[PDB]
Amino acid sequence: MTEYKLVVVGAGGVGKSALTIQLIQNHFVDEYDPSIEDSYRKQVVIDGETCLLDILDTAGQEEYSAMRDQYMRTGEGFLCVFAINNTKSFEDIHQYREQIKRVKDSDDVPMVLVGNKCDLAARTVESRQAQDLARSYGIPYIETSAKTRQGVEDAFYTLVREIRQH
Ligand SMILES: Nc1nc2c(ncn2[C@@H]2O[C@H](COP(=O)(O)OP(=O)(O)NP(=O)(O)O)[C@@H](O)[C@H]2O)c(=O)[nH]1
Ligand SMILES: O=C(NC[C@H]1CCCO1)c1cc2ccccc2cc1O
Ligand SMILES: [Mg+2]
Repeated sequence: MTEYKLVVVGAGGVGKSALTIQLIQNHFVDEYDPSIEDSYRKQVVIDGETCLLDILDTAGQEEYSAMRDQYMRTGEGFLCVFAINNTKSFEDIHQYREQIKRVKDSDDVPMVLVGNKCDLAARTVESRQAQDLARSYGIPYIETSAKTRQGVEDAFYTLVREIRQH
């Protein structure tokens, strides 16, 4: 089985770990022991082919920088998560990607933007802004929610597709 290391990036309150625990543990984060494994693992079939979906979540409310590059340098694809109610996350998506390029030493690398907390109600940045954000990079966009487990699998699965090419 192919091993895919996906580095999940997010602002802070967006809910990066939540999407991971939901896809991997089918549960909501914010109640697990951190630094236990450092990365998540999962076996699924995307695009009709069986591959290993290793979800690697990153820090959100810790201004992680030193380790931030570590995940990228060892990770293949990068899943960006933003909050519809937290416009602050919208600006985070671009600045974060810039960090991926420096470490990845490339331009077009496996990446996927996912609008977390979309099932809430208060969406500051309409889908137009989110969709246009991903288009600016040339990556697919998928709206999902770490609270309803809607699209969580899609967003994560989509990321693998880009990595498979690498
Ligand atoms: N309504 C809603 N709330 C969400 C969603 N995703 C995350 N949250 C909210 O996000 C909060 C948890 O975020 P967070 O502070 O990053 O928790 P953590 O990631 O476990 N800790 P840390 O940030 O230190 O890693 C909770 O208040 C949770 O309810 C979502 O899709 N919908
Ligand atoms: O460097 C790491 N560990 C020491 C050995 C064993 C695995 C490969 O190197 C290691 C680095 C990581 C970097 C980013 C995310 C998860 C990681 C998880 C890891 O286990
Ligand atoms: Mg967390």
